Amino acid sequence: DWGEVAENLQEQTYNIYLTSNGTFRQDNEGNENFNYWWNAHMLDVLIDGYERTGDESYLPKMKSLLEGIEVRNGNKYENVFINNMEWLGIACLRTYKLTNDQQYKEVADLLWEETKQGWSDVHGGGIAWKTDTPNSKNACSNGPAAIFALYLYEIDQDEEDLEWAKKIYHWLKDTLVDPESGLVWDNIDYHDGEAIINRDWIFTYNVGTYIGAANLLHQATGEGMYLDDAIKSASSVVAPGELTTGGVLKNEGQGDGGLFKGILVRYFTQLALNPDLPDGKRNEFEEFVLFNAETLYHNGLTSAGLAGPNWNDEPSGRVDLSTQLSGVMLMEAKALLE
Ligand SMILES: OC[C@H]1O[C@H](OC[C@H]2O[C@H](OC[C@H]3O[C@H](O)[C@@H](O)[C@@H](O)[C@@H]3O)[C@@H](O)[C@@H](O)[C@@H]2O)[C@@H](O)[C@@H](O)[C@@H]1O
Ligand SMILES: [Ca+2]
Ligand SMILES: [Ca+2]
Ligand SMILES: [Ca+2]
Repeated sequence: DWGEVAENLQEQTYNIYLTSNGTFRQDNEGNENFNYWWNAHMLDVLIDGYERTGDESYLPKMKSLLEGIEVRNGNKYENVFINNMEWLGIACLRTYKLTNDQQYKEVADLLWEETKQGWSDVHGGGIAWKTDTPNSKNACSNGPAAIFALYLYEIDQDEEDLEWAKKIYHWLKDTLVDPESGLVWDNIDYHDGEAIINRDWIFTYNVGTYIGAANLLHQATGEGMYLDDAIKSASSVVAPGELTTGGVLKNEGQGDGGLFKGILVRYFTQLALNPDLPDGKRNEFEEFVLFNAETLYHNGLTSAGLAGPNWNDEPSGRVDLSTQLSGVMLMEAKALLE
């Protein structure tokens, strides 16, 4: 029972990482630092549990987390990293779609206004990484911005938001997507006076949000090109290459990188749920999530239920919250697909 596994991990995560004010600590050792974007993804994990169970017990924990983020972020929701605001805004819109709780919509509305301010024509378009890095346009600040815009379009049907989604996605595809594989390069910035793309950094979460944005744009327009884009990127995830070792999504370390795998699995799974996906691709994608979930469960989880950065080995020491969230996201995705 994969839902039973996910619920066990939800409980272990909440029990080990909950700190004051309804937020979640950086690790299970000596660090109580508040990580804004990690806590945003804990909200996503709590939403995963709510959708699977229908258990209203998740709702007060979600609300306490939303309000605790405001306090620990300095009595505000704005953050210097634009991608951080995008992650929280996405989770807030997800919550509003399921609960109609206007408090989440108001936060999302604020964060969308800030996200749109990061856009510029530097490097041809794209949302900046930070409010003060006008020249650094990163996949992690554009993939999520498109997803953000698409959720808002589903909710408010403002034509300007669909235009934003299309413009963000098409800049991302034209700039940071490898035309041969569909995988996503990390960023473009000025180095020694000229624009350079970091092609060495190919992370699971960047192709993850590209897949997620393409899937949502296909749903919002019906244009097959978006589905073709998503299938190509997801097929490269499955086939041997940069992001897998022995068919398992690879170790990307702890800290921020601990969260990368879970984000890819979330949006990969959403593509596997698209009704227009061909049967053979759906089977291949479902089998890939199962293989990863089985690997983590049997090889990578501690007996208490903590996941490490390598899904194929148990962590012997500190477990960052980000790393743990990727494990819970994997199990929730597996339970969703059964
Ligand atoms: O070794 C450096 C980092 O490499 C890997 O992270 C890749 C990303 O690094 C940057 O983003 C990191 C964090 O920056 C802010 O705090 C905020 O935006 C956070 O949300 C963000 O995660 C940036 O260059 C991104 O474009 C890269 O993709 C991981 O291994 C990290 O853990 C590691 O510290
Ligand atoms: Ca429970
Ligand atoms: Ca209920
Ligand atoms: Ca305030």
